[PDB]
Amino acid sequence: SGFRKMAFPSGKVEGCMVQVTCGTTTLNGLWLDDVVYCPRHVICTSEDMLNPNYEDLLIRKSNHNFLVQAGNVQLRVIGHSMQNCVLKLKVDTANPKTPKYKFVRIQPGQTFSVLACYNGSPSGVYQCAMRPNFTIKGSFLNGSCGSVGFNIDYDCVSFCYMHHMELPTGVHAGTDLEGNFYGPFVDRQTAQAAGTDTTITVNVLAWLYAAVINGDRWFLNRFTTTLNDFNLVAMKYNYEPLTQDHVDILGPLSAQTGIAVLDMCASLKELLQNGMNGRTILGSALLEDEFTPFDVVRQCSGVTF
Amino acid sequence: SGFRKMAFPSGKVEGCMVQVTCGTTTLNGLWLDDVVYCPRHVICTSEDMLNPNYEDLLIRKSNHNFLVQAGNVQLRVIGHSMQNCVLKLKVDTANPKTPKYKFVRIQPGQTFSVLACYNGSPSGVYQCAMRPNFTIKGSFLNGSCGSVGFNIDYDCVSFCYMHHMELPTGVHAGTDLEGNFYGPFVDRQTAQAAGTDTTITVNVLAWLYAAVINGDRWFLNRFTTTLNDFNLVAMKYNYEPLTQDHVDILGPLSAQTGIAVLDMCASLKELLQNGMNGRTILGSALLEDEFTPFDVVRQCSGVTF
Repeated sequence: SGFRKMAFPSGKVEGCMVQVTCGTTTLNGLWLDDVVYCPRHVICTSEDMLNPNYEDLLIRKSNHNFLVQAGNVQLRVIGHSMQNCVLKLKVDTANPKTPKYKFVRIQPGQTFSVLACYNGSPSGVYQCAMRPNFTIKGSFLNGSCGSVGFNIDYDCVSFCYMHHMELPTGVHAGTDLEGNFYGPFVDRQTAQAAGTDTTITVNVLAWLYAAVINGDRWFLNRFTTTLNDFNLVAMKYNYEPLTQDHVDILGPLSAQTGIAVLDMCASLKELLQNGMNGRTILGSALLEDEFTPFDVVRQCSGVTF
Repeated sequence: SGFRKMAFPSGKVEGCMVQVTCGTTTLNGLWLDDVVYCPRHVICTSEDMLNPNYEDLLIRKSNHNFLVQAGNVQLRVIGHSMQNCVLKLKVDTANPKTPKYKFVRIQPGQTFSVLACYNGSPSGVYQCAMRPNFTIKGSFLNGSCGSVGFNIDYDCVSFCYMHHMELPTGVHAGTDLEGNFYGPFVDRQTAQAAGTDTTITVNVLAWLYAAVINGDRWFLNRFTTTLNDFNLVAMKYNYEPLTQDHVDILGPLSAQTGIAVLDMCASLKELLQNGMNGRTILGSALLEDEFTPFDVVRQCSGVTF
């Protein structure tokens, strides 16, 4: 037993990370088949980033302006195109390590693993949630752009995030692998507002189930609540409202623990209104919202890949 | 920027994970060159675990009683031997994916990445610290034995941990790769006392440095204290004593932030005596002690592998 914030094994993605250099800018790209995906602002100088006209900038580049490095072998760029905010550099070698993969656009509250890379070599791996305001709270230094987030389903890598930028507030923003930003953000170095962030209620509930399964029961009360009363308390504390879809997602955990979803909700209501009063839950003194109901079941069932 | 509990990329270790079956027991093993390393209690039934005679149990086993599977490939066992609490299975083929590697015995307070595996297949990766009492707080379901812990230096994998058991308190215990347990534990299902756990003071200080680097500064006071005065308070709060060695290890963080170690100590003292008063540091309501100073420096410079 035990419950940890855990990332997917990163080996399948490690084999896809290359280094993409355009002029003075070097970041990471994702090499799948004969195409390398990277943030389009690799074509930008630091001055360009203040107000880039990407189409004008890209026209100034030819294929030989892109230095793509996989390990020590240089790949030969034979085509380049822009899809929303990602560049697609067609190369002449298909990545022999290309895993089975999908591009997916995830929802607020869903989680994924980030393989943080620098100069095309993997540096570390950690699990993130897409915040309800479509930022992520990651760890990204200069050169980390192009690092990807992903989930794994046995042997298929679902890529869902490519890192593009750090907002002036230090939170992180990026795109799906079709280059569409998550949230209202643009790849321009300008002040950008992330909306109010909220707590992912369904994730907190799943983690409370994770806690019960691992023996932390103190927060359990025999009270109950209606979905409506809970959401009225939830919204006072900047918790996302809980829906029936969310109740349905939590079904399996309710069934394993014998704790109806709305009973858990009453225990969460109490925690928000009365605080945790110095005790902890799964070693945390705050309510955790970075575990989806699927993550809890997976970790508590031992799913492998 | 940002600061995350970050694990090493696991790809190099993934290629070494195999499934070892003996009789009715299946766990994981580590395939390096032509040797598979696994917990010796692979030869035990559940009832053997209550009081195993490992020498007598192993005498009844032959090479063909050990089924070793690497993916879909069946390895032929051509020799078996027990070293402390690990079985070494000689196989007829060298693992072509063997990284450069070392076997290392880490110190209490050092961190490592765990690649949790089931049936020889990697499940997740997370960062752990060797507690001062030589337990780890992991996530290990039935079948995870033989999962390994490791650090990576560029291209060299330092294997430091192999998982063997969960103590009745829920914490986890294991061995180095020569089969020597960390701590006073044995591979038998009995009540086993772990020492009093304590907080890894040098790691707390490192994490405070990480917080200052990330702009979390509210906890800085302008006080200083002495090493003995700090250690007086540390002992009262079940913190490990701070040594000059630890002060030395914190030097580079002290130099980058302009905050003398004994000044950070005074801040920590005040956090201990006054609590956090419900405030947070780096998104945590507790003092985090699972980042070494090397972890902190590494994450704030972007070392790669």
